[PDB]
Amino acid sequence: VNSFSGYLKLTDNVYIKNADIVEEAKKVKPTVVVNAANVYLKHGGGVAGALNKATNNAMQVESDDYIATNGPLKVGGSCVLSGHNLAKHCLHVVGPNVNKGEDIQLLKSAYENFNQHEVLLAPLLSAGIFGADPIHSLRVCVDTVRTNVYLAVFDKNLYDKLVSSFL
Ligand SMILES: CNC(=O)Nc1ccc(C(=O)N[C@@H]2c3cccc(O)c3C[C@@H]2C(=O)O)cc1
Repeated sequence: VNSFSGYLKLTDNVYIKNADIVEEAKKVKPTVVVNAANVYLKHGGGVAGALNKATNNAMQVESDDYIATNGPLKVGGSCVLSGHNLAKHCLHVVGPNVNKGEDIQLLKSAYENFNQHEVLLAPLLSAGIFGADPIHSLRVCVDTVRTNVYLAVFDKNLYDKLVSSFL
C-alpha cells in the first residue's frame, strides 16, 4: 500500500491521473519524482521548469554543479539528484526531443531508467514541449517500465484522450 490517490489503473504496474506533477509531489513526497530533463539539466520550461521553480531554483543550482563535474547526460540517460522539497530523490531522465530531431527509438531507453526504482511519480517522457506523441509515449511506458509508475498528466483533455484510446 502506498499514498498515491485517485489514479486510474492502466496495467499491473502503471497508473495515471490528471494532475499537476508539482502539486502531486508536494502532497505525496514520493521517494522518486522524475524530471523531464535535457542533457544540460537546464530546467527552463515544461515539467522541468515547473519542478525547478517549485524548488526556488535549488534544483538548477544543484544541476549546474552536477554538469560542471560530470558533463552532459546522454539522450536516453538519467541521473539521480536531490528531490529538494518535492521528493526524496529526483530522477532526471532525458527523453528524445523531437523538436531537436532526436531519434524517437531513444524513448524506450529513457523509460528503462525507471526500472532502477521500485516506485516513481513521473510525467510522460518526450511529451509536451519535447514534441512526441503522448499516446505513443504512454504505450512505450507500459511496454518498458516494470516497476510501479504513477503518471501525472497536466492537461485534462489529453488525460481523457490518453485514457479513452489506451489498449
Ligand atoms: C505551477 N505548476 C506547473 O507549472 N506545473 C507544470 C507545468 C508544466 C507542465 C508540462 O509542461 N506538462 C507537459 C504537457 C502539457 C501539455 C501536453 C502534454 O503532452 C504535456 C506533457 C507534459 C506533462 O503533462 O507531463 C507540467 C506541470
